[PDB]
Amino acid sequence: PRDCQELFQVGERQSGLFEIQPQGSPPFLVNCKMTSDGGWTVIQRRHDGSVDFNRPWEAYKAGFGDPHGEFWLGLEKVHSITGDRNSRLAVQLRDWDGNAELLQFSVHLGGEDTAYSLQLTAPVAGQLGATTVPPSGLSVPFSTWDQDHDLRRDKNCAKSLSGGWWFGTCSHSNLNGQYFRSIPQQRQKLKKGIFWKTWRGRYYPLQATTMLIQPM
Ligand SMILES: CCCCCCCCCCCCCCCC(=O)O
Repeated sequence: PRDCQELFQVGERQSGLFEIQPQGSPPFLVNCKMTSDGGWTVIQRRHDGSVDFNRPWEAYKAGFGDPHGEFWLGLEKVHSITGDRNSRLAVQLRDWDGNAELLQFSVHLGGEDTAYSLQLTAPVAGQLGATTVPPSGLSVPFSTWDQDHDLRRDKNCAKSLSGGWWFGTCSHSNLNGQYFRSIPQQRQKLKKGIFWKTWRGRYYPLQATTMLIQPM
């Protein structure tokens, strides 16, 4: 099977770890979530701060963490699953009162020659808060502290925050920031946290996150 949806299509019902082999890729073990709307590959999961997410480009490219716990699957693995296909990206957020927020967006994902850019249509960029986007859409590269794409020579978004992310601004979201259980001395620490601005605010540290992908 090339991905979790293929595993779903052959009849696999259980969520857990399964071997897949995308076109052109070696085989590798992924976390599949089997739902009534098909098979989803889990590409990121955070829930307790046990895994360090402040890593460089090569780690975000290859993947890191605990497949039975918190992890980042790895951009090269994710792009091997998506290829050039239109894909559903599910973003799941949990706050410290147990509320969950479930978002889904249609995306394309470029390969490493695009710095693994998230390619959004203008309506999808609008869903994310962008107001003036041309029909050609928006491309946002991935950035880490050692490979940051902020054009301002004065600035480095990943270094000023924490982790690796599609920093379209430095103020929209970062689900790969530093895990916090409480309010740090200043918004100076929470600035480097796990946030999604339009749900709980720029400096609310989220309790748990999951990101999932389903090509087509
Ligand atoms: C598309 C799925 C979401 C996950 C990745 C989102 C990364 C950011 C890309 C969206 C750019 C929107 C810019 C809004 C700017 C802002 O409010 O600061």
